[PDB]
Amino acid sequence: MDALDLLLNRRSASRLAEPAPAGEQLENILRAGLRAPDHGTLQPWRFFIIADDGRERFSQLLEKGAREAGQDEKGIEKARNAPFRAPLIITVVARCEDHPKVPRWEQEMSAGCAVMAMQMAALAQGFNGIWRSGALTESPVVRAGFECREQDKIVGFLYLGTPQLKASTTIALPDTAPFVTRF
Amino acid sequence: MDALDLLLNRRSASRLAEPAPAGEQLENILRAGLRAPDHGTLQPWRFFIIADDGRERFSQLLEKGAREAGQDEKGIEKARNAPFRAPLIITVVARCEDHPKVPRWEQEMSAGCAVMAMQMAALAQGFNGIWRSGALTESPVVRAGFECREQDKIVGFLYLGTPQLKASTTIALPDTAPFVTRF
Ligand SMILES: Cc1cc2nc3c(=O)[nH]c(=O)nc-3n(C[C@H](O)[C@H](O)[C@H](O)COP(=O)(O)O)c2cc1C
Ligand SMILES: Cc1cc2nc3c(=O)[nH]c(=O)nc-3n(C[C@H](O)[C@H](O)[C@H](O)COP(=O)(O)O)c2cc1C
Repeated sequence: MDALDLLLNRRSASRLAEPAPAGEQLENILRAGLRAPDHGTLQPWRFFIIADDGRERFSQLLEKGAREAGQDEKGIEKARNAPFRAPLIITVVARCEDHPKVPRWEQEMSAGCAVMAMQMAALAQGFNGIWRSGALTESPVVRAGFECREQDKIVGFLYLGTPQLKASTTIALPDTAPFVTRF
Repeated sequence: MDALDLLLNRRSASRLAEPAPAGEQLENILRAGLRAPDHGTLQPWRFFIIADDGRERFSQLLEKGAREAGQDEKGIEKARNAPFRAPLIITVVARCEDHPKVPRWEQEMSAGCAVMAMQMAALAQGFNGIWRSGALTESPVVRAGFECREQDKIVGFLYLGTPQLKASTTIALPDTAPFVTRF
């Protein structure tokens, strides 16, 4: 698939089903994430692959975080069900470090860019995904399940799989005037 | 190029010269930025196109930022000279709004993803770019020059142009195992 076409028409997909990207297709997704722009080459990322019984362990972790947060019954139920919306989830942690020339937000930003690169590498291979976050990225229970230190941050849960719908190509390209200024 | 190839091999380039992307090719870069993932469709981005006399204006702005902060003459001179490292610069501001379901960091990451998408769109079309930031993204006078409110943030100065260095050997893709855990 053509690179410019992907960038101009990049779309996510929330309706995701088996098969998940696997083997070398999954490795391609992970390597795209590891090519994110990275001030100082700190490689400030850690990825967690959630699939098979990992999805159940993820469900239990989110439930516990929802209860620990004091969410209501609907919130706990949504957390329990959240992992089963895709066959594969990749949690991306910004693994940050004290550095003179690289503020923490730029390392967090690099990890965020890894999420989007990973979604586009799925899309490039006939899969798709959606970057999700929600309040439980800040849950102490959930942060501990992904080995976060105090200075680390969960920047996304990237749900991945085979979309029900081929990525639309009929929609027209975005327009620019509200957003672009000559300096 | 092929999309998966661009993502797996994505490289920035610091040594850039004329010709800058222009016309349709520049508009394609801007449309790619506007396809960034965006929680809640807040569209939380403003882009500033910096070229020709705008590059000189940008130079004076950065120079003033360094001077007001008390930098020495070498820091002031380096700020003054910074914009002339590329024929075209796109400043990206995260234009953030308070939404209970969309924390400000997610809006900032959408704007950061727009920078990367824009660099990839240059690369896809035979140009390239480098995402730069540095300490003067926080300078009050620089932020005012880009119309930042208190809740807004400069997330990058994207330097753009035609690569000057010869195309080098394709670099090895990274091993995924040190960064990846099965949850
Ligand atoms: C940091 C970040 C967090 C996001 N979190 C969510 C989320 O929790 N739920 C959701 O529906 N979309 C979320 N989004 C937006 C989706 O990833 C996606 O962009 C949205 O569904 C629009 O679809 P599109 O990407 O095809 O334009 C988030 C985006 C970003 C950049
Ligand atoms: C948010 C952000 C800000 C950055 N700022 C700078 C910068 O000011 N100077 C610089 O040399 N690299 C900066 N980088 C890293 C470069 O854009 C680029 O990734 C780096 O030169 C490595 O080259 P590569 O992208 O080909 O791997 C930044 C990266 C990010 C994500």
